[PDB]
Amino acid sequence: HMLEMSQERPTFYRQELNKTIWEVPERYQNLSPVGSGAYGSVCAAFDTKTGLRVAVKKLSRPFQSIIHAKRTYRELRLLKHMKHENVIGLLDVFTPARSLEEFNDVYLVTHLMGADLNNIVKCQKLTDDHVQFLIYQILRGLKYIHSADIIHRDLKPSNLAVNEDCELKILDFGLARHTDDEMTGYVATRWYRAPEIMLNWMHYNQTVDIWSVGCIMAELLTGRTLFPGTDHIDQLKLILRLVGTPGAELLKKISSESARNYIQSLTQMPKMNFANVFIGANPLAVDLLEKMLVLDSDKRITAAQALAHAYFAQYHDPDDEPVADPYDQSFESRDLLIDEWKSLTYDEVISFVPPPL
Ligand SMILES: O=C(NC1CC1)c1ccc(Cl)c(Nc2nncc3c2cnn3-c2c(F)cccc2F)c1
Repeated sequence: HMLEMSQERPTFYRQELNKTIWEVPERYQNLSPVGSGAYGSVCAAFDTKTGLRVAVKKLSRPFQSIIHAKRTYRELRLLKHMKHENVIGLLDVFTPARSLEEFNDVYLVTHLMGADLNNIVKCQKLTDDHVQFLIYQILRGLKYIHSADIIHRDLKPSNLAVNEDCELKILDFGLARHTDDEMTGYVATRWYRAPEIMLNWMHYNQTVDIWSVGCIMAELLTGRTLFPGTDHIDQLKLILRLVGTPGAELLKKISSESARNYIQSLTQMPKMNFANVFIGANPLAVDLLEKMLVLDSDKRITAAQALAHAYFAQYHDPDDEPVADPYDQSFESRDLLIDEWKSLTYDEVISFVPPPL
C-alpha cells in the first residue's frame, strides 16, 4: 500500500472569452462558448489528457453572498457524488488560486454533450425504439440518483442531454431554485412538475421525478406537451381531467388545509382511458404511462420498478443498473458564514480525485 503525499499543480493559461478572463490548465484546449448563455458561462473544450470533448463551466464570484456560497458548495458536492453513465458527473474541478486567501473562482468540467431533448425533438421525429432507449436511460440514471437519496425536483427536456448515438445524461439535479415569476403563466418551466409540488400539497419526495418522466415520455410519443397549462390552476385542471380528481384517501394526505379546500370545490372527474388518449402507441408504453401518471405520489411506479417493465425488455439488464452510495446532505440544515462555505468549497476542490477513465 503506497500513498500520495502531495498534489502537483498544473500550469495555467489566461484567455478572454465570455467577456471574462478564463484561467485553465494547459490540458484544456480550443475553448469555445456554447449554449448562447442557456447553460451559463460554459465553454466547450478538448481535454488533451483524456481525449474527451468536455464542457467547462466558470462560476465567477461564487461567494458573493451566504446563499451563493452555499449554492456553489451544493453544486460541487452534487457533481462529486455522481458516478453513472446516465448522470452528469465531474471529470475535473479546478481554481487558478494557490491559497484559500486568493480563491474566488470555481471551474467545473463535465462530459460535452451534443444537444438537449428539446433540440433533438425539433430535428427528428422519434421512433418508438428511440423513446424506449431514451426513457430507459432517464429511469436508469434516476434509480441511481434516487438511491443516493437525491431528488432532481426539476426534470424537463432542457436538462436531459443527448448525443448522436442517442446516449443520455441527466443534468441539473438537486439544485433548481426558481422564482415565482419564472413559474408564472404559459411556461415550460412548470409543465413537467408534479401537482403536489406545483401547489405545495405536502412535503415532497423523489416520486415527484417520476411524474416528470411521465410527462416527458408522453410528449416524446405524441409530439405534444401533455399539460401545457396557461397558469397553475389551468394546468391542475388539465392534470385532473386526465388522471381524475383525488379520492378520499389522497385528500387526507394533502397536509395543506387551503389546498384541500380548493380541491374539494372541483367537480369530480374519473380517470380517462389512456388507450383512447394515446392512440396508436405501443400498448406497453401506455401501460407504463398509467403507472407513472398516478395522482397519489405513494402509488406511482419507482425508477427501479419501471426498469423491470416489459416496455424496456430489449434494454433491461439487472446486472448493469447500479445504485449509488448515500449522499450526505446534512450541510443543508447547517447555518454558516460566507467564509465557512468558501473554506468548505475550497476543501472539496483540492480533495478531488479524477476518474480512472
Ligand atoms: O448539471 C450540472 N450541475 C448541477 C447538477 C449539479 C452541470 C454543471 C456543470 C457542467 Cl459543465 C454541466 N455540464 C453541462 N452543462 N450545460 C450544458 C452541457 C453540459 C454538458 N454538455 N452540455 C451541452 C452542451 F455543451 C451543448 C449542448 C447541449 C448540452 F447538453 C452540468
